[PDB]
Order: sequence, then C-alpha cells, then structure tokens
Amino acid sequence: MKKIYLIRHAQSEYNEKGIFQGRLDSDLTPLGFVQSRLLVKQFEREKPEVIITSPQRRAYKTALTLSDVLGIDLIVDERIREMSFGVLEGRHFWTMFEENKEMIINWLKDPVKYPLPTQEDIKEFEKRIKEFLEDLKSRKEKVLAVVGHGGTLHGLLCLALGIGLEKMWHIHMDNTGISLLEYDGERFYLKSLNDTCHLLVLD
Amino acid sequence: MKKIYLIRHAQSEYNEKGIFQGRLDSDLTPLGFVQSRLLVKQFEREKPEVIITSPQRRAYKTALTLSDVLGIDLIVDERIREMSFGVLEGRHFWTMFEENKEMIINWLKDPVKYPLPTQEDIKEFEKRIKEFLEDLKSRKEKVLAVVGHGGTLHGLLCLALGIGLEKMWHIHMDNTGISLLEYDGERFYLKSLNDTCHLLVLD
Repeated sequence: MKKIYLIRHAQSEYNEKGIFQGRLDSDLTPLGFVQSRLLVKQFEREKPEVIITSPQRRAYKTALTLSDVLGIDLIVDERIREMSFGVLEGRHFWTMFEENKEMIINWLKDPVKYPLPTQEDIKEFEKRIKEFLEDLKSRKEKVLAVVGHGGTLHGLLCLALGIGLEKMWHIHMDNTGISLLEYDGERFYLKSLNDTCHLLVLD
Repeated sequence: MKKIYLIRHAQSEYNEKGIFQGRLDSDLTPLGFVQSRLLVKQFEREKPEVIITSPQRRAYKTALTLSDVLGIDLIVDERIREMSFGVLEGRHFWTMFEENKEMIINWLKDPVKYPLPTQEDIKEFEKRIKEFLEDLKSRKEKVLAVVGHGGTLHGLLCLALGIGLEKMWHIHMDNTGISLLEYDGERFYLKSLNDTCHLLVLD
C-alpha cells in the first residue's frame, strides 16, 4: 500500500521556552538540529520518495536535513502550516493556563466545540488539512514523509481515521516524533504514533 | 498523572504462522522469548509498580519475563483475555481473507456493525473491557503495565479516547509493542502507539 510517515518538526526556540507559537516562526535550537540529523537513521534503509513540509522554518529545516542527507525531493505545502492562535501567540503556555484554566481544559477536551479566542476558524482549518489529505491519497509515491506541526499532524490523523478534530489533543507527538499512517486505496490504518527511537542516544 | 503502558504480548506460534487465534493458546516462539527479554529496556527510568496480564500463555509468559527482571508483582485478569472468534479460531488468516474478502474487509472497517460469524458478542466484549478500564482508573499505582492482546488492547485504547470500538482495527500493535496512555483523574491522553524501540537491536 502507501506508507505515510508523519513527522513533527524538531525543537524550535519557542518550543524550548514553552511559548504558544502558531504562525510565529522561531528557528530550530541546536538540539533541534541534532534531532533532525538523528531522524535520518529511521529512513536510510527504506527511503521516502518525497518529503512534504510546512513552510514554517522549524518544519522546513527539519525536512531539509532529511532531503539533503538522503537525496530526496522536498515539496513545501502551505496547507500544513500550524494553526493560528491569534492573540495568544507568543505567550507562555503554562502562565496562560494558570490564568485561564477552564478555557485551556475545554479546548484540549474538544477544540471544535471550545475553540480558543481569536484562533483560526476551526472549519477553515479542517478544510485545508482535508484537502491536503485528499491530495495525499492521490499521490503516486508508495512511501512519503510529511513534516508538520502538532495541530496539523494530529488533525490529519483524526481525519484519516474518521474520529473528528474533537480528538486532536487526545494524542501527542514529540519533536521529530514519527507516526506511520498506511492507506490501501480505500481507508487508513495507524501503525504507530510518536516514535522517537532515533533520539534514545540522547538519554 | 497515572501512566498506563499497554503492551501486546510477544510472538506466539500462531502469530508467526499467520493463524487466527483468539481463545486458542499457542506458546511463544524463540523470537517471542527474546522480545519479552528486550521489553525490559523500556522500563529503565520509569519502572511499573505492577504488571497486569491476560491469563493466556502468550501474554502471561511475556509479562512474567518483565515482572521477574524488574522484581514487581504480576497480577492476572481474565477480563483482558482475547476476543473469541468462534469457529474461525485456528484458520489461516490470509486463506480466510481470499475466500471471504468482503466479510474480512467489513469486519476490519467496523467490527461492531459487521461481526464475524460466531465471534464473541461485541456488547459482552465491551462490557468486560470497560469494567477492566474502570478498575484501572481507581488503582493506586502511579505507573503500571498491561500485557494483553490486539483486540483487548485496541479496545481499551478506543474506549479511553472515546472513539468507539468501531475503530478498533484502525490501529495496530506489533508483538511487544508498547502504547503509553496517561490518565489525569478525568480523561486520557495517548502519548505513543506501538513503540518497538526495544527491538531495534534485532534489525
């Protein structure tokens, strides 16, 4: 069938600082670059035939390490850029949770019914990732990698499995975490979520 | 937080041969025994305080290896023994698929709406799994491991996330694959699915 390896980008400066990022565009940390290089190991034997990446720098530079070390075509796709969080971007997340415990808890339980104030319209968000997924179904490659963001990669999984974006924060992906989604021409199968085997050497 | 490590049992003879098993009870292969031994590597920092296993031999023996090396109690719970598949137990799976493609495809797509002939009643199955999961919430341990079977572990995951047993064959776990579910007193978060990092050495 088709193998789709979803890969959350490596650690960015705002991730390290615990800051809600969204459309903000911080650089990879020195650790992020290390994580990206280690990620290569997971793909030397079975090389993806294409890497598709968010244009945001934390995602692009993760994808580029793979594209360059393994010699793989890289495509940028704006449809998997992170969800915008409007007036909450740039804020320390746990500071924001202490001041708005119920807002955050409701949003994590069901972000469709309880969106954050000024966040990207959830129906517009769903539309762009759904179109991206439809395009993935049609692609000709047998093995592809998608480097994206928490929101967009969790959303893609929720749609592929038909469980709805209500569930998008019921799952987790760490930086450079890999989740393998297989597609047989009709339906999807989740074979793994948040594999960080390649980072064990940093323990 | 409570950390609940779900662990699919190690490879049994029927798994290695591609034979539908269910309530049948084949022993671990030589590979299953090494997989059970490698599993300990995952619990080097975070040690479970208890291991809970299915009584079936492939599960019990996997769990006993872990409990012996870590030095912790092994409890046995009938409620996570595998779903019964009735008269189909003991049939070569791929042979059965070729002769009954539509029966198998429908069952994988929605096993609630399209149960297999003579399979365990899905409402009884759900009941025992849900009662097991409710006891898990009340346990006093902060970290524990559950060694089970595809059907019962996928089903626990589906119920914990609220996505329904219709999705139980939309996710996969390999032999000794680990999936970390966290419980915060109110709801669940899936942190990983089908982690086999401990088996990297065998590749």
